Amino acid sequence: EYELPEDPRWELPRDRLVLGKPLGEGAFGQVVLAEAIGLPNRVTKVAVKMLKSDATEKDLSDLISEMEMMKMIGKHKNIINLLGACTQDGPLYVIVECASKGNLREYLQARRPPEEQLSSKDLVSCAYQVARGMEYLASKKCIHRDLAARNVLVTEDNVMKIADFGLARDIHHIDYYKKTTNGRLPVKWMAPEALFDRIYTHQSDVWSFGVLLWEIFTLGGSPYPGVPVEELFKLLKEGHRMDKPSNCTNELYMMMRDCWHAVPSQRPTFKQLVEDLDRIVALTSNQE
Ligand SMILES: */C=C\C(=O)Nc1ccccc1Nc1cc(N(CCCN2CCN(C)CC2)C(=O)Nc2c(Cl)c(OC)cc(OC)c2Cl)ncn1
Repeated sequence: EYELPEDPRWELPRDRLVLGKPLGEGAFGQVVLAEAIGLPNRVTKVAVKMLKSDATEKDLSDLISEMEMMKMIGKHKNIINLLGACTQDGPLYVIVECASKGNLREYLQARRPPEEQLSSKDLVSCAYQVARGMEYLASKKCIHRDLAARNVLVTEDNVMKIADFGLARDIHHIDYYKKTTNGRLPVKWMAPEALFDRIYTHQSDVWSFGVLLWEIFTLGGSPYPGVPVEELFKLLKEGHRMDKPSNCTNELYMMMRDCWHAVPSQRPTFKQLVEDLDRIVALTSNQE
């Protein structure tokens, strides 16, 4: 861990990083808030990923892989960008953009009606920005595999930023019954070919994006509440599709249903979703 080669254009001297509050423990790393001086005399709030106290040699390898993948993908306004690393004279820190308004599920839930209310235009605009993020990632051949409002973060200026996109495919033993911190099952966002045949593509991320649209328009609603894994598989095998949320146009509902085509080749692309959402935003009212 203290024997890592430097990548000089990314390297930040450790003493320029003021560590702050821990956000607790992830799968192979952990995240702490911090402030970074420079990136000259200016502080930027950042989030930092580092190793757990009890950390395997594979954890270290995974943390490095995620960093290097972030470098290869490059920057975009609608993703959480790599800003820096500390690789020398101490523990590995991977330093990213900090999004101050939490994840999109929380952002949306906090702005449900009885401060800050979201207009219909604001909701379509979150969708647009996520789609744009995902279009960028798709153009870099990055398949997300867990696209969901939980993995979108919102900046101080209400920008949407896709998170957690730099993970290499797990040599798949994915545990279907594992829940999120908030008690929900990630299997509920997965395309059926992903769930049943373990095939993940841009097309399967477009299915996940449809569930994300439904989350946006339910203001952080929970898909399939109270449905366990076995019953979810049966709903999918039957061709069940979630109901149209209230306060969602027929057009946005058709976009969801199109994202949820049984035939992956027949779903829209993110390129097509970006275009449609661009047109829809312009036509959607900000008056309520
Ligand atoms: C900028 C102000 C601020 O304090 N923001 C803030 C406070 C509290 C909670 C979240 C945030 N915003 C934020 C967080 C992150 N994280 C942490 C997201 C929440 N954790 C998920 C993991 N769980 C184990 C703890 C809770 C984040 O992980 N960022 C992140 C890192 Cl560190 C990363 O390292 C390589 C790679 C990615 O994505 C590729 C991300 Cl998203 N990030 C930004 N703002």
